[PDB]
Amino acid sequence: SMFLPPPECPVFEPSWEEFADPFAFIHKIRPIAEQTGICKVRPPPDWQPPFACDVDKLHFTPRIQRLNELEAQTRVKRDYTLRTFGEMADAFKSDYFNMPVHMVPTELVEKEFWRLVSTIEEDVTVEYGADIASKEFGSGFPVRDGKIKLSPEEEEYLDSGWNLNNMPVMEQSVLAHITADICGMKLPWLYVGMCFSSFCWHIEDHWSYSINYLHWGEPKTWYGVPGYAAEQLENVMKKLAPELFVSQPDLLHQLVTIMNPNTLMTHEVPVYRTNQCAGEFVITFPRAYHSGFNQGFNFAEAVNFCTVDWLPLGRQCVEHYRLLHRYCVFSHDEMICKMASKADVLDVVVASTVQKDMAIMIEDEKALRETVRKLGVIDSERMDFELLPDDERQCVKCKTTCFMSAISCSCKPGLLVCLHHVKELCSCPPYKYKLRYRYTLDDLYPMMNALKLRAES
Ligand SMILES: O=C(CSc1nc(-c2ccccc2)cc(=O)[nH]1)NO
Ligand SMILES: O=C(CSc1nc(-c2ccccc2)cc(=O)[nH]1)NO
Ligand SMILES: [Cl-]
Ligand SMILES: [Mn+2]
Ligand SMILES: [Zn+2]
Ligand SMILES: [Zn+2]
Repeated sequence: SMFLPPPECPVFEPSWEEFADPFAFIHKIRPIAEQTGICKVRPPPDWQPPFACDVDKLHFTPRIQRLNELEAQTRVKRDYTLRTFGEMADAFKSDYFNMPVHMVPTELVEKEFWRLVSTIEEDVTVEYGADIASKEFGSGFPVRDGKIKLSPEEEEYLDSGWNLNNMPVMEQSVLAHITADICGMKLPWLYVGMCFSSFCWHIEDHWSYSINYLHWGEPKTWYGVPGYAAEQLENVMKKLAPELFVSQPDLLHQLVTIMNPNTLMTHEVPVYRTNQCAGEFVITFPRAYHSGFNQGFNFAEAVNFCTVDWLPLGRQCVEHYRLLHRYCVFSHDEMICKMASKADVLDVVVASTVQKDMAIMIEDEKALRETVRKLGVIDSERMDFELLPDDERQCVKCKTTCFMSAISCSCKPGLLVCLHHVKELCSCPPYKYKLRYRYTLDDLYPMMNALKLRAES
């Protein structure tokens, strides 16, 4: 009546045989999980990564959070040790409820969360940790490094397919051979939670998957929306919180918010829930919106994840970013061309899928180049876009990261537009412009052919 819990998302309990290969497993469950946006995976009783840390030596700078529904927040930004954070967090929860922390029912914390965020009178603030691994606070999974002898148990999980440090560099990940600067998306993030600390509604950068593991502690409660309903959710957000939709200055500056899932469900957005317990994975699918909050003191690790299934969606995402004038994290076309340049060592299923995306890329590029030639741009020169800092190769109009080609004018030194925005660079006549291109079409067809040969093996 006050809060009606969404239906439970799918929960999978794979055998060791089914579990061992994450890419195969996710591909298998996709017909089901893509309809719910999120799903939970319980590893075989077998699989038990060791979790060891000195809570007095781990330390981090906490972020602070007000809990008001529809209030604007941002995803990116005092010091706690893991022990002193834990002490603060446990005391907060047990004081809030006047109960021992584990005797508080998960259903109650959930009901209470949605009450407190909806109430103007309440001004509850909480703290949390969120960062990539560092020397001050490393991964929860085993990683290789000298000077430290690992135990046989730790050694066992160094090369696990579900060790999140590994997933982005495995052979069926399309980011594996990517050498570009995208620290954000190949490195796991670490999240230290406390009761009610919350992650607002969002999808992943470039519509990637995310894989999320709860190492230890009280559960993390999730809400998820399938990819096919992303635009309906956004329309609801626009109607109820239009303040979130003003133009952001940077990539690091887009706005997100807390919103009751019942509100979404009332507006015909399908929503699913789950409580993720210690030792369980949650997987979010491409363009699947999700949000949630922590039941209490806990420690989670998450990583973006890009598969062959994701490739066409990645291209659509960048297109969508362009229409919104939103910054990219990386160049999709650069990733594709990098993989083509390494066709001889690519996984063959990867090669096959990349070949298909590349064919779409080349036909789109060919049409765009014909169009800008008809606008009177005649001069051209090869340009190694990958050498430019990312903030030095965005289209001045739509902020897309250029790689295949761009237009420049010596009138505006250093400025670029993508080929969709030739008319947005300056007032000079087009014959003063140069087409800057990474590859000729003659360079591109043999690259695509290499992929095709590799895929035929
Ligand atoms: O949680 C599960 C996983 S297998 C499975 N789940 C579902 C499902 C579970 C929750 C929400 C929607 C679908 C549909 C189906 O055909 N199969 N079953 O109870
Ligand atoms: O969305 C996720 C991470 S869940 C999570 N995220 C956060 C978080 C993420 C970004 C910025 C701040 C917090 C905190 C937390 O306790 N949990 N994976 O797809
Ligand atoms: Cl509040
Ligand atoms: Mn996420
Ligand atoms: Zn543009
Ligand atoms: Zn000019």
